[PDB]
Amino acid sequence: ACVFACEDAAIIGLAV
Amino acid sequence: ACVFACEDAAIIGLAV
Amino acid sequence: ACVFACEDAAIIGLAV
Amino acid sequence: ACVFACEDAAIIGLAV
Amino acid sequence: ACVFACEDAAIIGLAV
Amino acid sequence: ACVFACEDAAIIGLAV
Repeated sequence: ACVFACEDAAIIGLAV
Repeated sequence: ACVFACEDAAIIGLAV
Repeated sequence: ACVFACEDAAIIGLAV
Repeated sequence: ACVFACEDAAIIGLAV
Repeated sequence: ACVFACEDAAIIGLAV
Repeated sequence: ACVFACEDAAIIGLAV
């Protein structure tokens, strides 16, 4: 998968 | 939203 | 093109 | 840049 | 969200 | 994998 820097405010790494 | 790294040149971050 | 961070395990930058 | 098809509901092409 | 044309062989639309 | 639409120019499909 890929990792993107997304929000949650709070920016983290998210694996998709 | 997420931050992507794309060239428009120059490579930059772009929210989505 | 955009740079993705994806799994190939090794995680590499992908020129898309 | 890449063209994404995302929801804004309306679905539009996004120039990223 | 966004819709991408991904595999499943069998190519369909996938909402992310 | 997924097909993305990006310009490299010319806009083309690219597997990932």
